[PDB]
Amino acid sequence: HHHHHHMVHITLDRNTANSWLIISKDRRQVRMGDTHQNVSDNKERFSNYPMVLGAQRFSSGKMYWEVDVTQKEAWDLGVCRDSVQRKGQFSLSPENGFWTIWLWQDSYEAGTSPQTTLHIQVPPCQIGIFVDYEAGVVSFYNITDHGSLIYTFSECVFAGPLRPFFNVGFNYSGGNAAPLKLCPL
Ligand SMILES: O=C(N1CCOCC1)N1CCC=C(F)C1
Repeated sequence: HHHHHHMVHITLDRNTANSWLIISKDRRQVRMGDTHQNVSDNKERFSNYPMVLGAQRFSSGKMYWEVDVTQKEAWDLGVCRDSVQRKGQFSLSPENGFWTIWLWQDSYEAGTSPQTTLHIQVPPCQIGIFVDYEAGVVSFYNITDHGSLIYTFSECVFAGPLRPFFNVGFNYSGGNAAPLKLCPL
């Protein structure tokens, strides 16, 4: 791909984080803590899952960023509406305002309803995310495999401002403690 020139500097919004998350001082890394992180509750925090939003809001144009997923067993990545549900149980789908992919139990899937099997020969260590607001496109790229396409959501109906979306996943296995990291430009 040739989307790298739309690179944007994403930072994580502490106020939206699940209360177990630990966000680095530079707001560029997030991981699952082993306990509640001693923060107050608020209506923005994702309550049921280890999720957090980027601070940036996008309503036009083309945007690109990269995320490091090295040695994780489970995670979700993509974008979502600013107005997504924060409390209780929900599925990741475009109907619920999410455009995402994930790793779970050794398979990669796109967050359609129902979910779509992805075909990845080279397990990625870094993921590129491209959003074209006007075109209604969200695309995912395998940076480990020379930028190869993973998945494109087209005919997207954003229906609001978009925020970068992250899920570090649970760590029931003891093998998923590693952080998500926003990679430098
Ligand atoms: O219930 C948990 N868990 C963490 C410990 O392991 C069990 C699952 N929480 C609270 C709700 C959302 C979270 F991210 C963390």
